[PDB]
Amino acid sequence: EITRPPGVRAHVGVIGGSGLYDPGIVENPVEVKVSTPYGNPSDFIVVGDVAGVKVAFLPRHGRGHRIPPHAINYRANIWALKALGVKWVISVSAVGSLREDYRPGDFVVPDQFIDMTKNRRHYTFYDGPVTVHVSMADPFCEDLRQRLIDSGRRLGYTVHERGTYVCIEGPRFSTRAESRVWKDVFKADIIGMTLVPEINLACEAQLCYATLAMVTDYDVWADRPVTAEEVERVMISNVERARRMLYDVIPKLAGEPELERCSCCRALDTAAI
Amino acid sequence: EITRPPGVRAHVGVIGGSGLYDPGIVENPVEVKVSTPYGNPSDFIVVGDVAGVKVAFLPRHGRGHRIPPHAINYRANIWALKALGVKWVISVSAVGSLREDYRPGDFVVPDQFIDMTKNRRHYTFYDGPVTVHVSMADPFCEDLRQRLIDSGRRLGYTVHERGTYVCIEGPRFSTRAESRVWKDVFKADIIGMTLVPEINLACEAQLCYATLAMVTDYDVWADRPVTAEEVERVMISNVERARRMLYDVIPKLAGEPELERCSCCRALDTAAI
Amino acid sequence: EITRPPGVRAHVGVIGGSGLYDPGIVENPVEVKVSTPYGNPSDFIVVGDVAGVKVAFLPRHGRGHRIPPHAINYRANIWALKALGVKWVISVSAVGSLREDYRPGDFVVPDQFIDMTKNRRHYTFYDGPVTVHVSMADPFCEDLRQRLIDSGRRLGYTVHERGTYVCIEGPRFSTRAESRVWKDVFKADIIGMTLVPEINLACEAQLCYATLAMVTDYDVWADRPVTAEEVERVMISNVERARRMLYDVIPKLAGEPELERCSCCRALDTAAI
Ligand SMILES: CSC[C@H]1O[C@@H](n2cnc3c(N)ncnc32)[C@H](O)[C@@H]1O
Ligand SMILES: CSC[C@H]1O[C@@H](n2cnc3c(N)ncnc32)[C@H](O)[C@@H]1O
Ligand SMILES: CSC[C@H]1O[C@@H](n2cnc3c(N)ncnc32)[C@H](O)[C@@H]1O
Repeated sequence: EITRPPGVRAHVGVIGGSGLYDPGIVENPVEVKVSTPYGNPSDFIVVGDVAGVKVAFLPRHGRGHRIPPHAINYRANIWALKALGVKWVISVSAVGSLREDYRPGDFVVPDQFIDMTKNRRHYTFYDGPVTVHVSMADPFCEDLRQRLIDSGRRLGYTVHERGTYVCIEGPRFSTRAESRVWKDVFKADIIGMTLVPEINLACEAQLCYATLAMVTDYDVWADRPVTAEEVERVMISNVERARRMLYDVIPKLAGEPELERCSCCRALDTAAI
Repeated sequence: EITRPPGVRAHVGVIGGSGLYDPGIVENPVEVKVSTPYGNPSDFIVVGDVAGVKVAFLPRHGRGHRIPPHAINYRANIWALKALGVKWVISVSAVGSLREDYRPGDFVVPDQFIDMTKNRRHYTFYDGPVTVHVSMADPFCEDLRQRLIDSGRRLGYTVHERGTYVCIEGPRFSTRAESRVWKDVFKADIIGMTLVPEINLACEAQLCYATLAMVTDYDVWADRPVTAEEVERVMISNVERARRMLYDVIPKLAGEPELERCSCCRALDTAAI
Repeated sequence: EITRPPGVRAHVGVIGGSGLYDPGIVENPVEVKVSTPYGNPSDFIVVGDVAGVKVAFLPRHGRGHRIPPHAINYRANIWALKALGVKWVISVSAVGSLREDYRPGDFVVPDQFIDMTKNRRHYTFYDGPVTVHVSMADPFCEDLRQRLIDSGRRLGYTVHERGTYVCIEGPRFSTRAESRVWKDVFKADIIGMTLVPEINLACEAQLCYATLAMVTDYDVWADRPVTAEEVERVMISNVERARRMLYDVIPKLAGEPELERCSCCRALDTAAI
């Protein structure tokens, strides 16, 4: 509703995860405060231009990685992006791998998820009196997924074209027994802590949201179990590749998502009672 | 404790789910306010007669479906019914099916459940100093289950005589990856959002509680994934069949549940320390 | 920070579970109040001597079993023990068995866990601005596990040397359908309600924590499902065996945990960003 400075708008949102605290990519950056009914977003939103397209960047953990996954104000974050007018949201995330062939340094563009969080407090914007139950059979925006895959291929990076993300609560990493369940029983491919309820809220807000995930580790399955320092080090080492992909894809997002390839773009039509 | 009007009592409770906001079935209806230590129940409770048996009706979502599953005051709802003196509780619910032969329009009388909720805040009435751990191996009241099955058969409707209900958090529906876990890994039969913690609280209150579920959809497994509008439309289309079953069964509930076929009727005897 | 009386310190902590409300074991007991940023621990901590080693005893449920698993102030409990200077923490717990050969009366020293809680509110001490993600691949302290096993063997008791503990929310026990998932799908060995987030917090506080579990029941798999009264009766019947093990092991804990056999002893080195 109210922004400071007033009148700011953007077309593409980028939510940065681990290792991605500054835009890097935007020209003419302005830091913006956006009012939300839920209090503060993770940080200021930075708005600027990438080759003529207006981009809003939000670090989900805040500058300096001040906010762990369970403490993020997901409602405020998504409300703020919607309020600026964005239609496309690219999430950049660090994930662990549960399979040998999804190697550290590879990108993954997931197509499914399993929610094993428990402590996120709000999993929706809609608490009544209008009851909303969005369909999320195909939870990610296909239009954006396909563009991410294409960019990665063009630039010569390895991009796995599907994957099931298991979202765990944290902040601790999984035990060996848990990780065996995720891998062998649920047949998940990658694991992270931040996707839910971010994706749920993006869908309810009728945004075209997709995740560009970077594999940073093999969970508990290597000679060395994952540590936080390893994840951070691998993301910071590879952030330049993520930046190059963003520069490639963002100018192609000048238009609007195709309705037929955006499962959530009209989510509320059939979902509200 | 206090009711307005004062002195109202009932013997059978009916909790209405999706599509069932008005009693329809009761004669001489009075709307009743029942004090609870937990604040407001979902709506007024309507008390009236069905062939000489006093019935209390509560729409779990409120009139007009104002309250989504995660926001329902389950403690207030069950406390209010207990306070009016009910011994039997029939829950009417919309569920999805995870198997081909449980078809939209069929009734199911489940015998088991798996709780995959996360955000319901209170899963018990007992927070100390008396610690209560009720056994729920067989969570539904067999006496009532059998009467529901019998009524359905007599009226010529399809009633599946068992089923495992997986209760998910919502309000979003399942992803395809989640639904595969519910179906193929957990081997659940039907899926819904409202059973837990309603059933837990009913058991702790020593009520004979059973669910009459109506299949409204096949989850994510049909050419079209479930939508909220579909569920509502199917329930409203079939509400008359649910009403006929209630009219048949309620007069047979004039007495008391048989202790040997009511797992929760003396739950507190062995459960409290 | 502040204790009353002032200046009290201890080297070994014992957290008592079901049936273990009084130390029994300590000489020269003093009841101590320990300030925490999270309010009251479950009860006074009792500090005393066992053969020259200072021991702090805390009943997790409080004296008289006043606090159910979901209502325990886990943060306060672990903070209070850390504040007194303890390096070793022995947890004594009642568990159910999901396998025929883990029989009521047997001890188990688990090596893994699966967290299926949902309502514990805080799963960490670290909510920002320093983000902490501890590795818990091997969640228990091996040094202490091995000493517990050794003591049990020396005293002639049956001690199972490994096991996966599934932690459920409660306070109700599992349905038959849930218990089949824990046993047949997750391949867990034992089940309880109190391990999480106690273990998570112990690890973050860099303590050497292990569980000595006593099997009290076979969950839903016997002619009689578990009841709370059965669990309490079996623990109180066997508490003397648990006491004998504590007297044997505590004097051997005069020193410090071996770093190479204490996965959490330097947890924060790699975990904090
Ligand atoms: C900076 S370390 C913490 C971050 O690592 C991400 N992540 C990376 N690898 C894993 C893993 N194996 N399991 C869970 N989350 C992980 C999570 O989303 C979290 O925000
Ligand atoms: C009116 S649409 C929402 C309701 O649908 C019910 N329900 C119907 N089908 C499903 C399904 N496939 N998954 C989950 N809940 C469902 C839930 O209990 C919820 O209150
Ligand atoms: C005194 S009865 C309740 C206690 O029993 C323990 N427990 C014993 N058997 C089981 C079981 N089968 N399932 C869950 N918890 C159990 C739990 O940790 C809880 O604190």
